[PDB]
Amino acid sequence: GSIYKLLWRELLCFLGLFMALSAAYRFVLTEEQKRYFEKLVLYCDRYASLIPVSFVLGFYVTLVVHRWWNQYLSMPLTDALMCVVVGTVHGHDERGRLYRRTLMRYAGLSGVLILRSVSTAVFKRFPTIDHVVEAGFMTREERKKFENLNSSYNKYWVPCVWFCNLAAQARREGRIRDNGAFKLLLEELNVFRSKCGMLFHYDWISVPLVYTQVVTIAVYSYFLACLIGRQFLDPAQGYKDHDLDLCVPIFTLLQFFFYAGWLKVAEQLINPFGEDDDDFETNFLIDRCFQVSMLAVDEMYDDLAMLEKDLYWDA
Amino acid sequence: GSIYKLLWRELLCFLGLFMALSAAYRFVLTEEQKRYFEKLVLYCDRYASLIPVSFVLGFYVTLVVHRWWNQYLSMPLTDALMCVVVGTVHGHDERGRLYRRTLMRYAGLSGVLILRSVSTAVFKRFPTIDHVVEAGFMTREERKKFENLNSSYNKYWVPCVWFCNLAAQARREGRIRDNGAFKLLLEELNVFRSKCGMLFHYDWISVPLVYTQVVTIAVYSYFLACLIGRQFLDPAQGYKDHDLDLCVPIFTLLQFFFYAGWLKVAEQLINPFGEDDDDFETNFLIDRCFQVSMLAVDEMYDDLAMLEKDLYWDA
Amino acid sequence: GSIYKLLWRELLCFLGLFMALSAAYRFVLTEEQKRYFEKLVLYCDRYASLIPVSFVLGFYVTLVVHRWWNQYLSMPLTDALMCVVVGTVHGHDERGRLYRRTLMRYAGLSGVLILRSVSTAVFKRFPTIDHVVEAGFMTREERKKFENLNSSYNKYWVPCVWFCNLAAQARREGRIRDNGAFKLLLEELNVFRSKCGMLFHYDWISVPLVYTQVVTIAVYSYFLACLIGRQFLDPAQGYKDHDLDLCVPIFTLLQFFFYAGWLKVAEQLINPFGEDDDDFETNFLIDRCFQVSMLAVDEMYDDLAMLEKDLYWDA
Amino acid sequence: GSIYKLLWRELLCFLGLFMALSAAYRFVLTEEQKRYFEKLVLYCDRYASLIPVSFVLGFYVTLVVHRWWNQYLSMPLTDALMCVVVGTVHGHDERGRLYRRTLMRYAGLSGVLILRSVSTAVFKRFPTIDHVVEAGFMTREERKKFENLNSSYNKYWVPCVWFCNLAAQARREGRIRDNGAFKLLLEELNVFRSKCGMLFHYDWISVPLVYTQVVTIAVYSYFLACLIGRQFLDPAQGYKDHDLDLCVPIFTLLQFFFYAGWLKVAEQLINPFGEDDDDFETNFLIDRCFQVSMLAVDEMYDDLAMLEKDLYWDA
Amino acid sequence: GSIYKLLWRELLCFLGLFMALSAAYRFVLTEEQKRYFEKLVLYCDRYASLIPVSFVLGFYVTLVVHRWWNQYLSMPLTDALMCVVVGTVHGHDERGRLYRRTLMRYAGLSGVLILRSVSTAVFKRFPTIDHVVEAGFMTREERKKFENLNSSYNKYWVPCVWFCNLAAQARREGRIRDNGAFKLLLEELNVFRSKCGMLFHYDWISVPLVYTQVVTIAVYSYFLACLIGRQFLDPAQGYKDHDLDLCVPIFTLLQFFFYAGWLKVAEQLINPFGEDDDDFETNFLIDRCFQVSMLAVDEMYDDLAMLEKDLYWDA
Ligand SMILES: [Cl-]
Repeated sequence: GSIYKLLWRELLCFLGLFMALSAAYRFVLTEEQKRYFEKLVLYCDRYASLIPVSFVLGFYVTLVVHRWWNQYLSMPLTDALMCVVVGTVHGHDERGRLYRRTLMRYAGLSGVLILRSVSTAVFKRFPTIDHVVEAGFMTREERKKFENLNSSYNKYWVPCVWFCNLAAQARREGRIRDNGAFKLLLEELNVFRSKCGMLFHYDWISVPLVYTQVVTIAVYSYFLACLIGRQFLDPAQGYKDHDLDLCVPIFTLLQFFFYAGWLKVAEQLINPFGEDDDDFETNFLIDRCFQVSMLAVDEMYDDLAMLEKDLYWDA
Repeated sequence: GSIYKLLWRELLCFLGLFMALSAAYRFVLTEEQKRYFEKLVLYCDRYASLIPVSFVLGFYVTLVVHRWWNQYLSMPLTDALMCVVVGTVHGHDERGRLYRRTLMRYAGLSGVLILRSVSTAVFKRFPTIDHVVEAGFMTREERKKFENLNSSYNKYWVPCVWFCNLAAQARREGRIRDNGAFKLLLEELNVFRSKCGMLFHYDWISVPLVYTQVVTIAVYSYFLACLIGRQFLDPAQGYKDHDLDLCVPIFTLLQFFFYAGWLKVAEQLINPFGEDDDDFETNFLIDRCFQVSMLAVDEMYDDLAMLEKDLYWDA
Repeated sequence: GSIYKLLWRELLCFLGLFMALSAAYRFVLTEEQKRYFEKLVLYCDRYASLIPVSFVLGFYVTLVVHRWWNQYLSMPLTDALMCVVVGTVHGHDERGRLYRRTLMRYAGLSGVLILRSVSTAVFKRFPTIDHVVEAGFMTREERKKFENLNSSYNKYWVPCVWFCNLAAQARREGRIRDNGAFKLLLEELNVFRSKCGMLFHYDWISVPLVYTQVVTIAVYSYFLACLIGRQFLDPAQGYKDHDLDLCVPIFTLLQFFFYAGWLKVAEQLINPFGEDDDDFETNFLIDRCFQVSMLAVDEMYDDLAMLEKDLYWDA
Repeated sequence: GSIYKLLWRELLCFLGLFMALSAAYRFVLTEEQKRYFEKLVLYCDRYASLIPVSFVLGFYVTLVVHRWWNQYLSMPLTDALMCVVVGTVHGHDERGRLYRRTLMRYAGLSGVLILRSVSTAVFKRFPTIDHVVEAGFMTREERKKFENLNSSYNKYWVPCVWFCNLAAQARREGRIRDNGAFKLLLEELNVFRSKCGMLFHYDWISVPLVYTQVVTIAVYSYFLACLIGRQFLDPAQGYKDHDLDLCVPIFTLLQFFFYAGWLKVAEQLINPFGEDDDDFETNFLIDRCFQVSMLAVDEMYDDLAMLEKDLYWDA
Repeated sequence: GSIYKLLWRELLCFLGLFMALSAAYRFVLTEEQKRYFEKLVLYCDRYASLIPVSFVLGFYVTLVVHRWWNQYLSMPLTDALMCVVVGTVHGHDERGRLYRRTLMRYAGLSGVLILRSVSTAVFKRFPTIDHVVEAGFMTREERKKFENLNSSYNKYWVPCVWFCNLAAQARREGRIRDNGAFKLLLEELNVFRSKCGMLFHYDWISVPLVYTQVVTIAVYSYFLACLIGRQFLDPAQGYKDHDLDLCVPIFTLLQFFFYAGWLKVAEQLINPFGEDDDDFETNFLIDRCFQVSMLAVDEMYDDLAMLEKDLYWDA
């Protein structure tokens, strides 16, 4: 996830363009056109203004990393919902634990149906709905009701409607004994369902393409002025601030490390759900929230220790 | 949606103003006034300070793109409301499903009445209330009660009041069986109704016109210093840092690409509801939220699969 | 609301100070003190650093426009409250509609009592409480209970207490039939009452006076260096980068347009409730929210169309 | 509260250090060490870079004024709680109004116990708990239960626990008739109690001391380069851009006005609860919220005018 | 916690690299390679641009200190939960106070299980679950149910599920007499449980490693240009702006104090839960919230003073 694995495709390209026009400057650039080349090394360095290109990167990247962080906070986690389903949806019997496992499956299913439409790392795991059936998130007969819906949009909201038709059926049977308990379930669904709704909206509406193009112009307009205006010309010709020939442009690479590396921060955070190294481990999070929910609402329902005293009960 | 479709109206204008004063400088600008012109190429370049004009664009555009993003988050979506109406408003009969379809129509109607007053792409689809009647959002007799209201303001809030008079009538008939269920409906209306209220307020109160005018001065004060202070004068006259004649101002266009392109980000995001390419697809969102609501509260009400076991029921 | 109506009081002042010390420089400034004046045109231009003065304006104005926008979002609007009073407070009779009109009057009254203490445009409309009685927001006998309160603070919170004593009286008589309905009323009052509380606090605590004074020093320290360090001296004396005499300082006015215009953004947004052109139209908003509330809770209570089918009922 | 009362302790110090090394430069600095002094006026001015010191102040002060504003928004105000206690806690009798006055005293007491631990202006008013007893916020026998708690931490949360033991006792006696009314009281306590909890946390965790020290280095590293690199040396020695002797460094004080004044914004906002002029008037707010609460829940409980018609009842 | 304890490891290193190449420049650098060294002191100072390195630090550190502050606000505090458990969970008997102490132990336990996985200062206090048993947060038999859960993830959420199975058992026995009281408990758990969930997510997702590497390049690319381009060469050779020899680079250390000290702000705030001096005192907060919760829900339950009159009861 470091800078050396992203920049080396552009680093060997920058050495391949710099020293090719520097070594051939000594021999292939003849004296009738070497004089034509000395007029540019004080020209391209004149308009090479490195404050506004460092300015436009600063306000663009902090727009991205604020948007990249807000994409992470709206990750669909069922952890705030598994504490309500184990609290409210009751019953030790076969039907009672079948409600709690199904209700958390619908929340786990509707986090898969949105993450397979925004993450390439999840879509390579669930390419079709047959792979969501065989994983265990959707049953065989819920795939018939899913695919017989006349809708040409994304159908990630469908299990969040099956949640409400199931939580209202548990209320009618008395497995949600209270009435604020039933309101608490639908309150904590719409917080979860809005978290799936934000990830659809950060994917639908991106950072604007022209503002991505303006910063990409400015960095790649700088590296054309830097490519020519910081060339090592002949020392014996007696120019202003030019009587040396390092024959290796050692410092200007450190301004390619830093300017293009600043832009490469914004490149891999413009769509952080991909197969990068600093991506959100979404396939880790799908297997996590599906495992710990079926642990919490099924094998931890009303399984408590004895109410025994504390160590500090009278100390 | 790229930068080449917005800037070319100003790009051919900038070549038409630069080289017209550069080609006629050699011939039409005679020697008695060529000497008058050489006094300006070191003068307009002296006060051409490109750090503060790049400064004022940075803080202005990030005000816009934060306001442009906050305009998008307050888009009226009925998705958080269709999970409550299918959960609470009950009844399989003719009257029961007529409540759920009407209640989501009033939310869909009151998202149209505000988006046709803030979006030009929606107002070209619904120019009059007769086009909202014929689309299906308002019935023929709800248009009589709409137009017989003595109000000279925007009447987008009217279906959100019809929502409350209908949801309180469903409660009195027992189709909202609970009491926290009825409170949950009016709670999730005022979240939706405030989302319509924000879009009226981002439209009513804009980015201030003087702050739009300050940045427009600074960019167009720079391109008058750049138009004269970066002219290619004669090489044989022996000036400071001027003994070349490219005859094509190749780099200064790359500072017109980037400065005016930075401002053009703020131009098309100052009113993102128009007919641009990176606009919010509001006509897509109106047809989406009206279709998937009448799917969710009518054809998906209490239509569940059998409660069948998971694949991981004992694994 | 443009920049030409705010800056012209300082624009004629800047021409009156620039060319007065430029035209009298040629004639009134004699040669024994013309030599004393040439020592300053390369001195005041030396310390004329235009990056930090453009820096301090950038972080100060974006503090203001974020505070100016947050002042607007806390505007007291009764629109979120008129949907609850028409939903919960019932009764078609004389007493029942007298509850709904009074309850929305108290919310409309307590938005006037705070906006007449923060807006000069409202205080010129309601100079005394007799003008709030004659407008119709406070009755004749509620002015006796208002003025017989031993309190030396602002009494904007008084109608929000009359709201709670009335909404608890409607609950005791059964005109609020439910119990979550009564909780929903007091929940949506404290959201409204905190909106009146924020406007009292943005008015009580301002942008700090020293931080307003630091930016006002820096702009007016720049325009003393610009007033002298950018003077047009004699061309025939042979100075560095000075052999011209435009006799009209055309570009330096474009740095007065932009620096002082940037500060004038922060001047008219430091108290946006005044009588400016880009002010919040508070007198428009007071007449709006008082009209559409008495329309919504009185003439639209339980006045619905027939529940008739949609156009898409089986399509 | 202006800049002239904070900077004059450093302004007379800056004149006392500048002209002491300028007047003694002409006479006490002899010619063998005057030549040693001319090597520094072009050296200290060389590294005197005023863009990064203006940079580090910009991002540091806007961290402070955002934290200073967030300290103000978490001020403990009982105004959102006095509308619930007058609404829910009932009874016209002696015991009924003794509940409402005590419940708002506990909220008023627990705003004093935290503000006397974060404000020096309140701690000079309440130095001991005996001064909180004699002011009237804590009774004589609640001081016995307060001081007999084995706790070595701050005990500001103690009246917020007495609030819950009293509001649950009013519910058991039927003076809170409803059940959502009792939930609304404890909901609006934890909003108030978190407001007292934030002020303890802005006081406990400050702006980091190293980041306060970095900006203090940079400003006071600038004023050592400015103290020497902008000295007025002899005009007759013929240096670069130095042939004048104003004998009064008039412009460099305007860069001490602005750089040190920018830092002095962050000095008096790093702890805004002190005895400054732009402090939050906390002793005004303690006497305000204690007076208007005992007015609202005691002398305004169920004291309404007659329900009389509006001026616009049929117009 | 100051800057002198962090920078001295790099401060003695910077003197050890500067004057080693300055003292040996006079003697060890012979005249055939002293001429080779004079070509670099005007070269490394040429590309030493200190505005963009001060730029990239500004936007990076304010990302950190906003993330460092948001890490602090999501600290798990049981103070908002101890007011609900003393209010709702009733009973003076042995079983009744055993519910309140256990319910606040589970909140105190689930703040330890997450802080021992994000703080090194807590993990050195609780290295194993046997040290959480012996401290008193987990009983001997709750450690059997904890370690017999088939889960390979972090099990910090386990006591928040034991909270819901206990709060639903107290409701079934009538120790939570109401129904909104039971909803208020699970509402204020999910606020607390999300606070533990954020600290797991600020630890799981950090500031991106490439953006940490870009700023570390730019500072350490500056201090190679500063190490050579600001060397004190011989005065008698007659170079541009170089005829002095301080023999102690006094000002350039003040740009190492400030640039590296700015980065050291971001170094110790990138993981503020460690054993630093400005860390969050988490071991103070664990002992605080465990002590004051067992004080508030056990020894302060229904222990009130007599309802006695105020000092201002008729004044
Ligand atoms: Cl509720």
